[PDB]
Amino acid sequence: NKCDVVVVGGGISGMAAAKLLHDSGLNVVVLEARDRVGGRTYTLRNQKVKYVDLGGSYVGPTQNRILRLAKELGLETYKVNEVERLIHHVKGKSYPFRGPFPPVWNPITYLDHNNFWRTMDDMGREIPSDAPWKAPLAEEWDNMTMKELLDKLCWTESAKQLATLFVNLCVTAETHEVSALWFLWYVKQCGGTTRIISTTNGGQERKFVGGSGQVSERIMDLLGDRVKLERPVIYIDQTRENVLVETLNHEMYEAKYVISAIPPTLGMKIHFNPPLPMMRNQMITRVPLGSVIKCIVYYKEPFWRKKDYCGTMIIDGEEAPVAYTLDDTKPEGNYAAIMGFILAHKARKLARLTKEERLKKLCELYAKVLGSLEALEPVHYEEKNWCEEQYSGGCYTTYFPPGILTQYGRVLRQPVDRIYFAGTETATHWSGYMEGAVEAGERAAREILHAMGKIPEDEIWQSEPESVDVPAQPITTTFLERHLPSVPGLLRLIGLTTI
Amino acid sequence: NKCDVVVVGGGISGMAAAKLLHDSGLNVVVLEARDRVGGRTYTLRNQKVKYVDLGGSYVGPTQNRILRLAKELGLETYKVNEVERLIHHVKGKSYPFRGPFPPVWNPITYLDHNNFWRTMDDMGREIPSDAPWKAPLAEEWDNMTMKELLDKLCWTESAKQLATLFVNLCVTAETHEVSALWFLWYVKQCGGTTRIISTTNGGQERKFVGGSGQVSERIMDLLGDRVKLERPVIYIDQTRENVLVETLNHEMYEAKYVISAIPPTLGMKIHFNPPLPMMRNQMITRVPLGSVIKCIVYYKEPFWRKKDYCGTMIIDGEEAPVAYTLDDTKPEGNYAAIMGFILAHKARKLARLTKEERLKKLCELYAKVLGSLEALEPVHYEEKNWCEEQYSGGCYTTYFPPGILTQYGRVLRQPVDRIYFAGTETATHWSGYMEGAVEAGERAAREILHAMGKIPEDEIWQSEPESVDVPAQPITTTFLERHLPSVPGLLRLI
Ligand SMILES: *Cc1cc2c(cc1C)N[C@]1(C(CC=O)c3ccccc3)C(=O)NC(=O)N=C1N2C[C@H](O)[C@H](O)[C@H](O)COP(=O)(O)OP(=O)(O)OC[C@H]1O[C@@H](n2cnc3c(N)ncnc32)[C@H](O)[C@@H]1O
Ligand SMILES: *Cc1cc2c(cc1C)N[C@]1([C@H](CC=O)c3ccccc3)C(=O)NC(=O)N=C1N2C[C@H](O)[C@H](O)[C@H](O)COP(=O)(O)OP(=O)(O)OC[C@H]1O[C@@H](n2cnc3c(N)ncnc32)[C@H](O)[C@@H]1O
Repeated sequence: NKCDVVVVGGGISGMAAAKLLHDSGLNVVVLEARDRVGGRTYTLRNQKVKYVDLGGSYVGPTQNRILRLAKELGLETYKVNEVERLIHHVKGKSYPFRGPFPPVWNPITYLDHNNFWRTMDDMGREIPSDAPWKAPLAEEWDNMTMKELLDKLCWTESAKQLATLFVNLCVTAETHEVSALWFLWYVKQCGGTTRIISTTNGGQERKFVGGSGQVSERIMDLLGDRVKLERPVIYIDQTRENVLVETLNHEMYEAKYVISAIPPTLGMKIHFNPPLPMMRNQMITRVPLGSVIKCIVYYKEPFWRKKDYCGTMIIDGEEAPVAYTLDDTKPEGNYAAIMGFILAHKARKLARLTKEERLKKLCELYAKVLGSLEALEPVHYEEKNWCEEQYSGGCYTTYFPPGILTQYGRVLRQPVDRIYFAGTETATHWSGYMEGAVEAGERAAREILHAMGKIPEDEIWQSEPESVDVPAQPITTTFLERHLPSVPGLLRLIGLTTI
Repeated sequence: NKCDVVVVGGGISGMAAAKLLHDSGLNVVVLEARDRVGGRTYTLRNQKVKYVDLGGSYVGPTQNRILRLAKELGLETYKVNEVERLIHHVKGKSYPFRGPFPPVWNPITYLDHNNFWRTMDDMGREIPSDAPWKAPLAEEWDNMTMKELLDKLCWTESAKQLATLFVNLCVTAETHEVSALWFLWYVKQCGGTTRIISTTNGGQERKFVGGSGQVSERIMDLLGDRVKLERPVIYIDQTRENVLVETLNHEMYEAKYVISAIPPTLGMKIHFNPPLPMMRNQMITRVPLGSVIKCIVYYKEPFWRKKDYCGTMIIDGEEAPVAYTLDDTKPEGNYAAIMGFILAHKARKLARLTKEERLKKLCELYAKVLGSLEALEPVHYEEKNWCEEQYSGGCYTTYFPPGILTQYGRVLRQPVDRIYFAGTETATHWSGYMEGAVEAGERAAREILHAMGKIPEDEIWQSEPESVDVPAQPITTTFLERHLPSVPGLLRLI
């Protein structure tokens, strides 16, 4: 019944908030809708896989808060395999490449690719991390989808195709579904294009030994019976002295403050008395999550390594169910596996098939891409379609359609009386990731510590010391990368000499 | 506890479904979240206004279902005042005009405006009312916003400003927020641009004497205590023999079937056991409602009529709070009033202000547009911001952002086990309107009757005879309107 703070949601963000509050000597309860903690992180354990992450999994340099939290809980990371060649499969044909990015040989196509990525980062520098609506051209960029932007910037189909796949992979949505301002923000708040897409030196470098679900589970161990499983919150009342929070199984909790640690749109599942202020009321109907099936196909051996492929495949084309894969083999070298994402409209399209039919499509794809008949002999298959989760709404995260971020963005973490907002969607650095969940959870907890007079305002927003275990290499450009002209820049140079 | 059908939502759609099932001899219960019925229709009474519609209000020809249902409930209509001249206010100046549409004098601009409305209607003709995702170019049009379409079609800033205002007024959303495919379907399924925007012979022809809120109130009167007020539904369990529907105040209802008669996104307020199927689970997170404040300024007399203005103003620009107005005077000539909509982003921006501040801004606009100091002396003011409503989510209706209609559209009225779907959003003719609400409620009711073996499949979808009181005239075009070239077509011809 009675406590200091009710945390709604027992994913990373809610667990991280409850831990900070508990450590500060406050009585907290966590109310969790599911029969488990972890939310968008979920580690499945059985004999055939040992363990496998079916949700969030990858951590990388600059993600210092999740790395510190997991380290403090006794967790270790290992490196995702990138020793052998990556593959870029384009127009039915595979192009092995060393290094982080697929090489472009045609000089014109090269000027267009270079300019695309450079401009994305150039535009991002204009966007404040903590207030994207404040960018000088916010309105202009928000009233445009990513599709319109790619149509404007990319002077070759090659660049447009790769940029489209990049959008699909980063935000599990179609270029036409998403605001250009929002997507440019999302990339910039992760540290830029390189940092977001890279394995070595980027968001995909590492995973946790034993799975990422251990972060939430181990916080549950520390909190004991303070975590209430199968308590979907249905009702929040702020009319009286103390906040009343009701769950679906008719339990009532009473607190001084509430942290909402759930995807913004899932706030729709709760009835509010008094009603939410107008802007939030409408915002939560405007912020859908992406669509993705995460698929892991298990083999006897990591046969791709023998052919000198690491297992990273960037796969273009409508015919392909999976647009991106990584080696999901255990750090020990066993349970050989390929992890692939079925992204956006394909998640929708292929959900109609059975498990076995999807498995068949993935193997036949991998066989073609890796030039290997062995791909046709899987030993096991696991998958999770996140579109079907009542208490997630999708994965990886919330995207903003055109128009929304400039109109409703400033509401996302604005307190509603005694309700404070966490969840990765409210982060200012790696929002959408496990990293952002920790940031938002800990910041929301500290907003409440401030409200209670226990800390100064200057301590609500805290920087994180850099991990000594996963240090970040800076993102560098070369002279030619900075100053080579765009395609229309080259055309302007041509018409100037011939005049 | 026990009944044949639970209807969730006591708006026009739920009430229409409940009346039909009740009329068939079934035991129905209506579970309504608010302390009132009507939903997006709300009629307020006091001695200053007598009665005023703060939500949905207008009906017109081809809306034969709402007209029939209202007539059966003992309601009468009256005609919205359009006797005198309409006003187009452009670049700080008023241009009065007779006839339905604002005249255009520049020859390039004329061709541009003419081509725009024609192309809209031409595109609509390839879009099936009952399945817009089956349009030949469905994905192409769905992956474009209306702003992109407008940038592509409109060669003049004049045509683009007016087309933008048209989108704003029709769907209370910005051109960049909405799917081209969806908006084109929305117009088509109201009978086309002329039908949707016209007062005489269109959607704004008439109001109900006493208010439209009586539609819901009078069906509640029929149903008596079968309607449960302040019963927000929180939980629907379909794992057992009968369906179990729980409310927030802890009541349990048990039925053979359920009708969901609420805006699709509001289905999110309900926890489902078992979970909804995937496509619906995501669909209901992707479908917001628009933003609008409806504002009514009262005056001692309808002074605009003296200047040969009807009170309808079409007002261009960012500066103006209200882009569109109608005379809201009672048919008797008293309670003189101008109704105006604060649309889309302006509803967000101006909600920051106080009621008095909004009133002042409106009066100053009307004084400018009508060219009258009398506009500065209001006797009363009523307004309702629909954006703040927990159990509506906005007004007028649900809009589809780019990508969604082709991906999720077929999900809208697909039953989930024993849950059938009503609400104006699921209609195929005048969806978004009170008309669509009746169509959908009655169709979802008949789906259940068919699932009960009471009627054949053929009878789920039923045509409506034309209203004898409000007959429709056909929509005509001239030879020149059909064959005059577009701007690029005049250019290609030169
Ligand atoms: C808000 C508004 C709506 C309409 C207009 C104006 C405003 C301010 N105007 C019109 C126009 C529509 C144009 O697209 C219009 C605009 C400009 C020029 C001409 C016309 C109007 O003039 N005519 C018209 O026909 N319709 C208008 N507007 C829309 C209609 O009002 C609307 O379509 C219908 O009222 C919708 O009916 P519905 O039955 O499908 O749905 P709703 O009314 O929302 O009822 C749902 C009820 O459900 C309750 N509820 C929600 N969650 C619940 C839970 N969980 N449990 C139980 N009950 C729940 C809710 O409380 C509602 O009562
Ligand atoms: C689903 C998924 C998520 C992530 C990835 C993959 C999948 C399949 N992958 C990650 C990447 C994100 C990229 O943008 C990524 C992809 C590709 C390459 C590199 C990276 C990943 O690999 N790393 C990573 O850091 N994050 C990934 N993904 C996102 C994370 O999973 C996600 O960001 C965090 O898990 C979010 O944490 P939270 O903010 O705490 O939010 P939830 O997990 O959703 O927890 C909410 C809990 O609330 C409960 N709930 C909901 N409603 C309730 C009510 N009414 N009452 C009580 N409780 C309620 C719900 O059950 C949750 O437990």
